[PDB]
Amino acid sequence: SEFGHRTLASTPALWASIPCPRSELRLDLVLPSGQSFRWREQSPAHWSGVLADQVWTLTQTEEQLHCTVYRSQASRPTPDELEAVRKYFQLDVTLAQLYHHWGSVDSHFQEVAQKFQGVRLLRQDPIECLFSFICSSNNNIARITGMVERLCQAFGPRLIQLDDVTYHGFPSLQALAGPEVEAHLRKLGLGYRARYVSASARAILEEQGGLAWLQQLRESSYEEAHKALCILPGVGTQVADCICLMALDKPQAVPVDVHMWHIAQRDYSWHPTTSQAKGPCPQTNKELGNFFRSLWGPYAGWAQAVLFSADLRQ
DNA sequence: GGTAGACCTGGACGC
DNA sequence: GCGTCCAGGTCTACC
Ligand SMILES: [Ca+2]
Ligand SMILES: [Ca+2]
Repeated sequence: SEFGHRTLASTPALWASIPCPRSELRLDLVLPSGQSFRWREQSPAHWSGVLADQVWTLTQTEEQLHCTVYRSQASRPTPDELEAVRKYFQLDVTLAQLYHHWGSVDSHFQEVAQKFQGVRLLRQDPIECLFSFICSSNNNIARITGMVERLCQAFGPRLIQLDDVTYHGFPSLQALAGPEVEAHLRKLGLGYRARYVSASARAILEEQGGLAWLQQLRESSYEEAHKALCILPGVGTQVADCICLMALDKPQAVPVDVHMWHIAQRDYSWHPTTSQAKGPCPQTNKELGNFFRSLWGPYAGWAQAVLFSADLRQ
């Protein structure tokens, strides 16, 4: 059937593969784990979302990542298009190599890694990432996903409709900086997060020099970027870290939330040295991050992603 | 320079 | 049925 969301079984001719063993990627451990909030499993084992300003559905077999795009006559994805997918999942970095290293220097990680393979990091767009995580604070993944959806529906470009689901592209700075955006987001249920989105959009545009400012941060240092991001309304060290790690190519940035905070205590018997605070404080959180960085190396952020993901289930 | 509440929302959760 | 607790925290007003 030419309608609704596709499935590998339903329309074989429209799918193309990317060699990728499950040990290098587990869609179900990555897509709904709080990295990106734009993917839904519309059909069992099939994930649909907007990627590179187009709609896709992904599914995998033992050794293959099957992809299908919705753009003209319906046809399988092209090599170039497939490359978009590869870049998005940063498939050039070998998860096996990282897992080996982390596992060799951390027994606990080895134990977790034995049951949660294929958890890698997505390379996300700076804008989409920055605003998605501004919506993530003092909130749960289920709700956050809804908020980002209505945000895109209300201020993003309409892409294509599958069944009764209409996909939108992520809003632009100009749209987010638009008049009365906050009031609207409020009526959309983003709570006090509403003002953050408007204020941060207006600030990057009317004070930091626009989109270029954000993108330039990808070349800047982690210390650099993190400091820069913390300027924006609604962006603290934790949100700043999420953005550095997932969108600004800072693989050593380690987001420290409640999850990573309980993980450090329960799994590593970790306690603040540079402080005596009772809960995650700006100083203790800073210290935990260094701890993890010192324990896992240059890709500590990625190691964190595996544990955060695993903790969402366990 | 460490440190207590105050938020929007809405699934649990225990009562 | 229903107040509490809490989730990928940030912001800010006393110490
Ligand atoms: Ca909390
Ligand atoms: Ca800030």
